[PDB]
Amino acid sequence: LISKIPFARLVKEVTDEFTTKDQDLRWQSMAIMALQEASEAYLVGLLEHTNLLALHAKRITIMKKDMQLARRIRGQFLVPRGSMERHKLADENMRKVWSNIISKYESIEEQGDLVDLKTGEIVEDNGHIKTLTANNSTKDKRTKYTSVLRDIIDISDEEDGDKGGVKRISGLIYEEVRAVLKSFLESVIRDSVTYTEHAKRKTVTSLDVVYALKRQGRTLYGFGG
Repeated sequence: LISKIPFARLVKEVTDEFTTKDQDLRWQSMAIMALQEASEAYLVGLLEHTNLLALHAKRITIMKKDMQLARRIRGQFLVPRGSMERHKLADENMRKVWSNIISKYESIEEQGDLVDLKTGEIVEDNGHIKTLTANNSTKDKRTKYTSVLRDIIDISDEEDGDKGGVKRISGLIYEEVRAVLKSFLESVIRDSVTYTEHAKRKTVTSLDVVYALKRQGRTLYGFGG
């Protein structure tokens, strides 16, 4: 209403798809930073492989080099199945990476709207039923098309570049990327309503993003030390 912002909508809207009570709740940019957390990690990974060369690849004959490198990574469209737990680590490092920056912002000073985030004395909601919706963010399909729209154009990623003729080159990696975004939110939000509620708060506590990501990486590490 105040201003357009597809990004915030991705997290805000998806989170709003849950309990109707959040039909008009504008939490602090903390939840927004969470969105960027998922993007920040993927951005580095994507940038690490794509490289400015992939962007201007067409212009640069290098269209066949760092490009094939990006193809040798995540090029395989396989779903988690314990194929290599030792490797799932590196992927977890990326998730933890975004968890670190969130640890720093974990002290954000509500510079915008004000809801029961940490103070627990403000509520910007219409009202509904008090329960753990946990509608699973995997339901993120309302307006997620905006994510790919700006996610790619922003990086102008050419990907494998030398498609060779596949064409279907694109859509595979971006699809899996969205997959992790769903599970990321799913675990985070479900934990948000659970932990945020136990915190006599019905909003988005940075503790959820930090604590949620913490337990996720812990289980993935296959340890509990």
